[PDB]
Amino acid sequence: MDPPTFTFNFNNEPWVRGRHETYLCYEVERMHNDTWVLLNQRRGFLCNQAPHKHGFLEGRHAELCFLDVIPFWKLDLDQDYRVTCFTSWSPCFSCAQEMAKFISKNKHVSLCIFTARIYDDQGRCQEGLRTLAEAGAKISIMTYSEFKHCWDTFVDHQGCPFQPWDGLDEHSQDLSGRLRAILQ
Ligand SMILES: [Zn+2]
Repeated sequence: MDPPTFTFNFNNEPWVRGRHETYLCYEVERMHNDTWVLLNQRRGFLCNQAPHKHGFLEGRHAELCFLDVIPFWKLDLDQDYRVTCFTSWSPCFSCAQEMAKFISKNKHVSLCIFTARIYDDQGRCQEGLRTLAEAGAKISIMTYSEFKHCWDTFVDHQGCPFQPWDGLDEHSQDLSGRLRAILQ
């Protein structure tokens, strides 16, 4: 992922101004049946698929595209895995139920979703996040740590260390208060 795209998409300044896409970075770690440790399996990122006459007519949300690729990972079906997602926006109502379905029918997948801004359409989105948590997914807001991790792991930084934008911590704190209230 190029630096301008990351910084533009994962900036946590409340404004819904220009950010019409949803980027999603994921990491997969095998549980390990004996010890306490996790094993690196794979990683990657993706974004939504805008409506297109030569593709998904009704559009393809990043969350749906993410679930589309898991089959291609070919994880041993009788093993436990940790799946972590860093998303620029939180899932819509429809994608939340879809992810909640996945983790409910699998059991061998621990899903942790870290989001930069919360997409709350003020309607059913809040309910969707409660459904995902009910399903056992960890839903949390990205802080300095998650932003830096993604920068170091998923960005072509070309050696440049991560440089936090002003207010990152502030917006991160506020969003955390809103999410905690949404859930409970
Ligand atoms: Zn969606």
